[PDB]
Amino acid sequence: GGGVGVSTGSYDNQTHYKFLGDGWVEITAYSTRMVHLNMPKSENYCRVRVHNTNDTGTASHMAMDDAHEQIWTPWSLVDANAWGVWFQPSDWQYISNNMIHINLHSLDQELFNVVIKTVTEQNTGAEAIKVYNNDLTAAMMVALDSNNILPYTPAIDNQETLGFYPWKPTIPSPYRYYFSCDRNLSVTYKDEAGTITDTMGLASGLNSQFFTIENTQRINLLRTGDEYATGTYYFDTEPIRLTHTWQTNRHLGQPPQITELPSSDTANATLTARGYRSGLTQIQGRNDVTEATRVRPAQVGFCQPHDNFETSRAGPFKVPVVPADITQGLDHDANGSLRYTYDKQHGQSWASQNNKDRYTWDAVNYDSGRWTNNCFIQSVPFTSEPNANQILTNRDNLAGKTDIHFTNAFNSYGPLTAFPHPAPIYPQGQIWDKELDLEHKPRLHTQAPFVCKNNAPGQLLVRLAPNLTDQYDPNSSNLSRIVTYGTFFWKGKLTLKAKMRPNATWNPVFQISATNQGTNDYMSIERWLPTATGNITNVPLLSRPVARNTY
Amino acid sequence: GGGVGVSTGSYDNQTHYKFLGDGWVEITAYSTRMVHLNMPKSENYCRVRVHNTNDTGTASHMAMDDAHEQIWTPWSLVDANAWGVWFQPSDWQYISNNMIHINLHSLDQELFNVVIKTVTEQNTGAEAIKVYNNDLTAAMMVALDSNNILPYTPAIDNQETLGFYPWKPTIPSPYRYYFSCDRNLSVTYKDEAGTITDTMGLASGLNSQFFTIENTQRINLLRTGDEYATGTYYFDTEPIRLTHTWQTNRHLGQPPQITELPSSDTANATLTARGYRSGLTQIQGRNDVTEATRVRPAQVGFCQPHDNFETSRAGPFKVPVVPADITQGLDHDANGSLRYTYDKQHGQSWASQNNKDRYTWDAVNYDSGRWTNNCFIQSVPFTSEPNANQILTNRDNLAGKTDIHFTNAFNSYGPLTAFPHPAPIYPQGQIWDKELDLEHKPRLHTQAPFVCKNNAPGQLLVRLAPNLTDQYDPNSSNLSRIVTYGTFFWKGKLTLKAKMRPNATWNPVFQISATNQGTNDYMSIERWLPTATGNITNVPLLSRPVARNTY
Amino acid sequence: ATWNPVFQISATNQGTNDYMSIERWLPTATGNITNVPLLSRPVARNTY
Amino acid sequence: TELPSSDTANATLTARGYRSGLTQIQGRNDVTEATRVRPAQVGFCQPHD
Amino acid sequence: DRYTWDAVNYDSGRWTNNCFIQSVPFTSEPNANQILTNRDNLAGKTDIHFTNAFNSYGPLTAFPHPAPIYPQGQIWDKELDLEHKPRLHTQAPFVCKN
Amino acid sequence: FTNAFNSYGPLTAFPHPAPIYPQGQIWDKELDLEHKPRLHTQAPFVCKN
Amino acid sequence: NFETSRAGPFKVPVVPADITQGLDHDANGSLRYTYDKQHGQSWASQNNK
Amino acid sequence: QTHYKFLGDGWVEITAYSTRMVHLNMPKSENYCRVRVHNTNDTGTASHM
Repeated sequence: GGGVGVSTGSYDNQTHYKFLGDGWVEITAYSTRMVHLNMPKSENYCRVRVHNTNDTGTASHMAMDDAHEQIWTPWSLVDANAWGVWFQPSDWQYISNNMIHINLHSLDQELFNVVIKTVTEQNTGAEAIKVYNNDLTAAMMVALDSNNILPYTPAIDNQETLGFYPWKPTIPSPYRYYFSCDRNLSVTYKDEAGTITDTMGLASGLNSQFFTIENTQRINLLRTGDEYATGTYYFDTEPIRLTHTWQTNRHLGQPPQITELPSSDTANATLTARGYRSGLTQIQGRNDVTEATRVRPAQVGFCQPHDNFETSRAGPFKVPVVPADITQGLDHDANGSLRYTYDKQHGQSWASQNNKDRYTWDAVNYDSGRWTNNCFIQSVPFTSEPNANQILTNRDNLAGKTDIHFTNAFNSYGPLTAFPHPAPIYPQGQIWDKELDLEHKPRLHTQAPFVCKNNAPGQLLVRLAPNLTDQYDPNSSNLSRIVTYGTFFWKGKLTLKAKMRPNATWNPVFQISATNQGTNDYMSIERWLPTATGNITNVPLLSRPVARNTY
Repeated sequence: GGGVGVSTGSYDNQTHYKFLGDGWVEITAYSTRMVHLNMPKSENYCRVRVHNTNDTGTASHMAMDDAHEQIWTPWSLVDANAWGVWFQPSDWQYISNNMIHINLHSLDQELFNVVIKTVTEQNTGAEAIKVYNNDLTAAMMVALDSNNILPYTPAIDNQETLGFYPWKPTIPSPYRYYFSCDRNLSVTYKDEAGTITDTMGLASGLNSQFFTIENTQRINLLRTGDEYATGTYYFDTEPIRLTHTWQTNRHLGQPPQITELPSSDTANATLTARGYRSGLTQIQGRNDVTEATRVRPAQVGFCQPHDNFETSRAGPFKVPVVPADITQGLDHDANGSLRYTYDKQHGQSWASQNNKDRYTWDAVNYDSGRWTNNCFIQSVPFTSEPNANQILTNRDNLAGKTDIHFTNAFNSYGPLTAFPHPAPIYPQGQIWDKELDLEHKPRLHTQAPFVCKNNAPGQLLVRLAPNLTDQYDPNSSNLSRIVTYGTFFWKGKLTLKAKMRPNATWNPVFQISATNQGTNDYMSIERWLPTATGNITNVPLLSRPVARNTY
Repeated sequence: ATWNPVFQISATNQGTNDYMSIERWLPTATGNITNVPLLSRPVARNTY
Repeated sequence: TELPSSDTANATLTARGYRSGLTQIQGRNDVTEATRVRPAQVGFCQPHD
Repeated sequence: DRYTWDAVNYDSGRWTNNCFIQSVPFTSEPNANQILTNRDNLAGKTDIHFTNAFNSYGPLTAFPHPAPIYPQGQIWDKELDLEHKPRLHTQAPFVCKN
Repeated sequence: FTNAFNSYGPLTAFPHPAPIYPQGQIWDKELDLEHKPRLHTQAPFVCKN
Repeated sequence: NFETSRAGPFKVPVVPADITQGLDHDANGSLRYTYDKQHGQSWASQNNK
Repeated sequence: QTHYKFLGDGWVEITAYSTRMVHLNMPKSENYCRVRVHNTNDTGTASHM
């Protein structure tokens, strides 16, 4: 049944575990939120452009160019995709510690207890008071995109996904998508004589796509007694591994054989002289086998062009860089460490006066990192003790430029390269992503662990059907309408598959553990606890605590 | 089920295609709108007349006479008939390009989510604020005319049909129909001494028809939980052809045989001398066969009296002229090119300051056009090189009048005449029409491609049942009542039949294609895209891109 | 699914110099014929 | 931030210092349309001739 | 008769002159020494620039499969018998698997 | 430049290297990483699972 | 080329390919084995490997 | 001539027939030959590689 005065759904946020057999777990995560929806600020679609004359007009500022072209819509999307939505911090600890790999299974979603209210103002004498009252006949439009016709638009990009706190209400992300303006921009250094083109092109007859929610899809009209239920969507994806790899290229294979065991705990072991050592190496003209030059099964990780900007018709952009360990060289960019900026709803702390809170995610998987300053290329024919001209060192200048070194432009990717798939991030991390429709596809998307093979889960779009006053002129440029807002509950169920880790190691494994307050380490428990006034903060948890044997 | 707080319908505007077999397509077009209905400005029927003393009082202004007699009704009609309602511009492109002929099949309609609200004013001190609130007990009257008892009154005539934009709300057209006043008016030229009768007659006992919605039809009363559904109406109509004909009367049949192929690409071919040529001609006393005078199977298109005004009892009116190609003579009227005037809702642009936007539709089907200035009649017995007195040329004066020429009054229509049926127009075009009840019927209606053979689809009439105050005097001349307005959704489904075009031609066919902005051609894509502020414009698309072989 | 009209391959009148001028797909007086590359993939697509 | 007033006017965005997003650049607090993280590289530079 | 086929798929193109590499640690408004610009000389050679020898292909790279050409285009091709095979042949849209 | 230059791309095809009768390795185990090399260098055969 | 992760500097592998008439072994990644009498060598050889 | 057929929703079977008259000449040599082209003129001068 249903109707006004009868609630159409229930609130379940709790997470469940079930053991299907040996090592297997079915993780069923419920999540529910109250969502606050405002009447759209314009009833009609708009094609708008941002263009920076101030930033890009001055020389050398290219990196900050924001210029693009977008289609603004009245619709808003409820985006359930982040890790921080589905799990509470302890459930993330329990999973990160105990399980080798995890995989997505199904997703369900529902909307219920729709409530639309209207606002009037009185009496305007002294100070106005705003009176709130229901419209029982009003409705809310709801459209799900099953076929992914519309441009796929993850909200986590801007951190607009549903809030991470069950008890706080949350808001939708207004739906919008790109349009093709064909920007032109020119390259300069800090102080340079000349001009900068900095122009944007006219609309393209070939490339112009304009989509409309109403034309594209079926819209459900939900009044207070109505409820909407998405069917069960089943993921097809590859599981991801929850245990990090420590094992470098130089740790692969059989170690050399030591001559004899050391006498005392301080003493170092010794090896057969490199001249007489037996092994396999690709160096020519020298009779040696040494731990550095011996042949390894594959390359682990690879050098990458870093802080390079490639420019197609759209404009300059930094190409992605696969997340890899930061070596002791501390250099973040060459290894592609992610850096998030996020608000109080998703993170930060309610005590913080700053507008946003920022965190750099330094990758685990210590095997694939690259120290940039210590990488070097050596001349052929090979020689021990190269003179300066026989070795390519990072300290030298490239093209006569001081701060540009070969490791900037150098690219090692090849058939022999192996790297681990990067890791999920509990708050602020993206759970899944849609695969690009191109024929030749990337081996991984950079931000998202899971990539739906065929068809991604559909986007869920909502808006308030307009409430019109007595006077409505369809030809009028301006539209007067009744101030209106609404609220509704969103409930969803995400099922997962995971497998317990075996532990064969003698020694204790590393684990995620809370720590007493008063010591400054990252895990101090005060940060997961409320304050006196209720200010709460939610910070990224390390993932993949447990080591793994690569080879 | 149903009730307050439970929505009675769904919103589907999308268009579907299905392939029934070889070449056949079933096009199912859904369309949906939000409709804004105001309480009628008078509760009772009225018989009113407009009579121009100012326009027609002065001499020679006859063409602008507006005088008529009409029955004004409180009811309003929801009129779904235009092409611009059902299809989006791309769906019109896809159909116009790929299909030879299309035909109507069925029509469905529904009304749901009725919402009635009332308006009060307070406190009138400082500035008044208008408070809006529901009447859950109020109802809306809905009457469909299945039997076409009432005068058939297409709203597109005045461009009052439902708006062409799915996301913008739209308004009904107030229902009204003609009544017979028997006007009298006299003919004068620009400055002339005399008087003009310019009178209108008394009501006629023979000809007076006064219809009332309540007496005529069954009315459904719809409250907020109620919904109304029209049955399925099935068209009986003849399909229309979507491919234009280029083939003139002089392109019919077998060409003459050339003597020999030309030597070079510049050289013209030569034909057997006209004295010796073999053929068939109706000219007498001359031994010739020439491409102009040879006999053709039929006349393609025909000369027409153009800008003639015939006057029955009602008054002077211009008789219609079948749409035909405009020849290189550019003359629009002789070939009957349609000219539309329409508003922002149906067209125009929201940026335009003008009240209306006007477009002249120049007919495709290049075969049937008539250059007026170059048509001529020649004396009998026929002669080559006629002296001035043997030929009737358009340049000569008729009846001693300078600008009146024989091509004005000349009428070629005969048994041998063949012409193509004119073409649909995506915005502003009328889909169907009802056939006149006269015994001897026209071969085509001029504006509408489809004409329902027996019984046209019914007219859908709606009004708000009156809300009365506490004081109601049935004998009072004036009626006070509660200010009331309402909104509801209209949804309809139009199924079509169409057939894919075969292409036997070597060369590429002409097609409707978008074009880059910045060039001024009619198809520049900017015109189908929103502006920054949301201003959108919708302009007529060419139809029948593909050529066809007449004979 | 797009509102606006899609781009299409279309012949064009002779006398304008654009690549699609129809004269190029038609024979000459002496029969000389020319066949030139046609654009492919006229219709835009949504990558992501 | 808001819809533009007239068809000529350009829209404006949240200041790059305060913008929320994801980028791989280090040591700078910004999010700008050029440096933000994208799912994959589309096309690639190539040794040519 | 000669014709240059300019690829459609406007997404994957590269303007060469405007591609640049920037030094680490990153900085806004790089001075000349912090940025690698196409205009500079490589190995002291005038017309040789880094974009000539630079190769971006990596795991993150996605590109569309090129397009057929109505006259003069090759319909199919045979796949090389090598063990490790190219992801696409350049001229031919279709490549027979076996 | 041939020292640091890397031509590997989508168009690249190469034969799988060859076994060596004495001193050659018959098989090898595949690394447990998610994204795996197309071949191990020394060993002709690589056990899938 | 020698790339260095946390473990230390190491030469990255190079797929075996033909040595061209340029005789250059390293660029084409030609394998070089060192082995003892048990697996090879000769029992007459005085050398260790 | 070329034919089209619609197998269902959205699917088309395109069947293209083509036919030609072919003109074959007696081969200019009855036996196999192993021939080489070598440019002394083009490649002899510098830079023409």
